[PDB]
Amino acid sequence: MKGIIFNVLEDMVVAQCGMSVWNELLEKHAPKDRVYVSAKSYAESELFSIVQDVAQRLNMPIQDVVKAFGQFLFNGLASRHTDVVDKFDDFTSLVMGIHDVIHLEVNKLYHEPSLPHINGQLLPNNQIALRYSSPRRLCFCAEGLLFGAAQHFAAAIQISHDTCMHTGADHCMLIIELQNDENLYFQ
Ligand code: HEM
Ligand code: NA
Ligand SMILES: [Zn+2]
Repeated sequence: MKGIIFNVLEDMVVAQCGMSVWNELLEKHAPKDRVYVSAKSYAESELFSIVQDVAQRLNMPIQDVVKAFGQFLFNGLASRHTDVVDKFDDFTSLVMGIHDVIHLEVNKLYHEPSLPHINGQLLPNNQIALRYSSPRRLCFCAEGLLFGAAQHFAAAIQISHDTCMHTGADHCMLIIELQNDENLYFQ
């Protein structure tokens, strides 16, 4: 898990809970004097432990917290990698380019990142079938990231998530409906 994910998580926790809470989280779930260098890899368990702690503190379902983080995370990534996101002029283009363009770039930007396998298929009625697979099973982070991407393009979406690794499948199917964006008028 790359430090950049931890850095954006810090921004979120500091904004919601305060720096005092982040320092508690860091002291408890990470070794002494831990500093997350953006490009460096760290144990994903450190991230999960922190996020689980946050969920418990807020009395929220863990997957709702991960989804919220995902949405916050897209802007964190877009602002740190503006050149990557500026490759796309709309939401649908970006989603279809997650695997072959965005995460391909991430492999050039970072040393041996741990990334999901994603494949998007354009459907009728302005829908996208996004197939997600990963041993980390962060499909709800993916959901959040998609809502973040929609927000980035001033678009509105809905997601159906009825095939899921957490309900026993070896992949998740995220069915994305584009309800509105700047090029969508009546239909
Ligand atoms: C809707 C858009 C996106 C989706 C659905 C998505 C999906 C994901 C997910 C779910 C993860 C967690 C790892 C896993 O599931 O195995 C991940 C990791 C990551 N993604 Fe994306 N992502 C999106 C956009 C971006 C963008 C715009 C960037 C940067 C330009 C980016 C760079 C990264 C990086 C650096 C990691 C961490 C890799 C590691 O820790 O080794 N992603 N992505
Ligand atoms: Na519109
Ligand atoms: Zn899932």
